[PDB]
Amino acid sequence: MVILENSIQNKFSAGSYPLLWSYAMGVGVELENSMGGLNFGRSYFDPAYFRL
Amino acid sequence: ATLLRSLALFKRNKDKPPITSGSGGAIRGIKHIIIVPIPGDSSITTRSRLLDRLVRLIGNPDVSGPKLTGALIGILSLFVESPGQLIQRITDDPDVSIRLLEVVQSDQSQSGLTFAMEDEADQYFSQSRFGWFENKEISDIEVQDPEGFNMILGTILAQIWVLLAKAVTAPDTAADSELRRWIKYTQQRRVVGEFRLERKWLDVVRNRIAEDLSLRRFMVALILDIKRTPGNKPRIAEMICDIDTYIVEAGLASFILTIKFGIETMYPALGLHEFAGELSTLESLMNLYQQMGETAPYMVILENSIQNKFSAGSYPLLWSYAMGVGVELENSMGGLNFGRSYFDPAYFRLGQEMVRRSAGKVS
Amino acid sequence: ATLLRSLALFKRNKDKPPITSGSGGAIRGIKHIIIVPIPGDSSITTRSRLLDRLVRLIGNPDVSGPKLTGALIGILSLFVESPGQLIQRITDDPDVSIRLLEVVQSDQSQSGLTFAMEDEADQYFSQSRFGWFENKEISDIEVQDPEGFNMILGTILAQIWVLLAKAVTAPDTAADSELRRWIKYTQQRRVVGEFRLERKWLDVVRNRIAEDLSLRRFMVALILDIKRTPGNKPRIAEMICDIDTYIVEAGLASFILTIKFGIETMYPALGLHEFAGELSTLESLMNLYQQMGETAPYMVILENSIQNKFSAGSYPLLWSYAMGVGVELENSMGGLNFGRSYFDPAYFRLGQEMVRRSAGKVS
RNA sequence: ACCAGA
RNA sequence: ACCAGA
RNA sequence: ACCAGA
RNA sequence: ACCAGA
RNA sequence: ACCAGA
Repeated sequence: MVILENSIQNKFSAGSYPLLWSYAMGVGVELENSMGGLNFGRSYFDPAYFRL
Repeated sequence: ATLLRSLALFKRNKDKPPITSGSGGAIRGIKHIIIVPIPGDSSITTRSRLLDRLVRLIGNPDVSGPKLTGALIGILSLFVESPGQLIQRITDDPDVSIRLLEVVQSDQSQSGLTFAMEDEADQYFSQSRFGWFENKEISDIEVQDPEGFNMILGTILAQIWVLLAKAVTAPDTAADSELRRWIKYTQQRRVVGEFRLERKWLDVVRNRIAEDLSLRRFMVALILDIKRTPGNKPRIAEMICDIDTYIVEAGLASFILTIKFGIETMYPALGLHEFAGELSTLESLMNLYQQMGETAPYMVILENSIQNKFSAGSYPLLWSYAMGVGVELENSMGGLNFGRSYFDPAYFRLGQEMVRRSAGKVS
Repeated sequence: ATLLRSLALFKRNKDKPPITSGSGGAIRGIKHIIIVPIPGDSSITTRSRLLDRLVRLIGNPDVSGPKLTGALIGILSLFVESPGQLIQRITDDPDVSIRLLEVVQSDQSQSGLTFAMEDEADQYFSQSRFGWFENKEISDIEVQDPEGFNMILGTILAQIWVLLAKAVTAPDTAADSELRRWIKYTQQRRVVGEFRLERKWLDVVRNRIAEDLSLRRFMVALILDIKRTPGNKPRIAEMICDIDTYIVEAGLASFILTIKFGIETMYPALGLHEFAGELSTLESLMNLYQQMGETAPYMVILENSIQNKFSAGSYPLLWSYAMGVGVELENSMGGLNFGRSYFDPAYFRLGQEMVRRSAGKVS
């Protein structure tokens, strides 16, 4: 949907769930080495749940 | 227990949309001829010349109400084959009669365009107060390739459709928000980054979309026609339905955020009896929202009479609780202005208190 | 006996860490772009050249606040594969935004390094006031083998991490103590003994670690990341966690030595009633110390607000008793400066008296 | 805030 | 209301 | 929008 | 009516 | 009969 770049990939964006996404980046970068290279820079990050 | 279902039916009739088709036809207003210059002929070249002579028409302090709305309806539908059967397909506005005129290119006219009336077109299309691009080294944006015009028109439309998102809700403080969408369509390679129309061109259009109502009814009702297109949409039309995620529910966030923070979190401060009557007049507004159909996220863009019913004044206590839950959870809710004459901050402080008490307090 | 548990709960709430996550996001300060020159590419050769051009960058009176902190964060993370995903892994400082730039080697540039901006790097990296090694026969420390650079970088880091131990507590009188750790890592064959950076290079860094706070938050929070590494740590990282035993609790020794000498010896002069209230506000500081987690031995290195609570001014009598027990037992406690405006030497002399009375006096 | 700590 | 509190 | 994936 | 939303 | 209600 984002290769075809349709309008419905705005709906799967992490901005609609900005807290539970940051929690999953906190679980994510602590578990795998591979998640350390993922850039997650957004204007809704809220790092208090990333640290949680 | 006969009072309970007699109470719930009482709120499913006074909070019900009125049945229609009772007017025989004596409500229709006095009409108003508007002038929408549609692209002339099959060829790509004249519709790029039409876009060029009609963007700088808008950046002009001498254009009127109808001439500007017809200029915008003229460029918001250049992205289709035969725009004439799109305007009369979309416009069901009762206060505006489309009299749309074909524009063909010429080498006799001054502007380069005649009407299919050779010099009469020059009074239709024609320095520090003319709105134009920010890189004002640009003189003309007339091109001859189809994919060139497809990217220039997609650039001009993508910064007129983002105006609609908060032309009527936050008109003045929309300059910082709409730039963040211009940055979005630049790194997606949707638009070209060079052809950014300036602050003064967009403030003509944003003031126009705010001040008349038949332009918004055209902008809403073609978005609703973009959504119904089943297959792969054309790429400017996909972009309009992509901008649409910022235009939907824009002005209902005293109701959407009341659902998102007051209802869906389910703190123990919803079993208060003072909310128990206001969870039912918010339950009936969720029944009413989905039976209004696909025109329901645009009720304050279209500015109909039913957006007074979704106002937070009908649930002034449970709304304030949800602003208290809201501004304590997100950084983004700190910028929301909620200044109303029914605020009651004792439940706003009760809304913040349920979040702070339930910090590490898994249910 | 209802006053007793009402008293103990009174001291387990005013001496309690405040609950958090109440700020929506409107506390975050104005940011500050810092420049951390990360090593460029997989190859060992450019990160030895980066270390060479960035050690002598620090020994320079013309470097600023941010340029020096970004130089130190640039060299304190050269010991890992891909230092770029370490800086953005560690830094949760709200006052500093890392803008880290890759540095690749070149033969075109003057210094030998460009940015992945060929000559713009030469104004980034560039005699009696340039800080450098004590054996200043050295010109360059660029090497080409991996185990050579692993021992040179381990030598440079082992005398920057020992600066952190008392950069903020005893900054001036740290010159004799930090040499005793340099002697420790020389006979362990951890470092090379030749490459001792001089007094004037380290006094740039020790003054820097003292005067800004976001450098210490990077130095602390990577130490806390070294500890979490489960298996055999890499050998420079093992050395940093080896230096760490001198950095922990550094500035809490009016509290650690109060526990060690006042509490744990258990002389009969703890059943004084004047201490009975101050053994409970020291019991609650031991409950508070272990529920702050792994950031608790660094509370005065990080200089947070909770190290005012572990101060000896809240227990000014039982602390002085423990300085009296302390300086009478060890030779090493004779060098400790305890000069405070709450000393009360009548309990310091009572602290020494319990040691002298209990000389051969097995309990 | 200040000691000693292979 | 009043002290001391890296 | 960004990681890793015989 | 006002926030954030690849 | 009296309020508030983009």
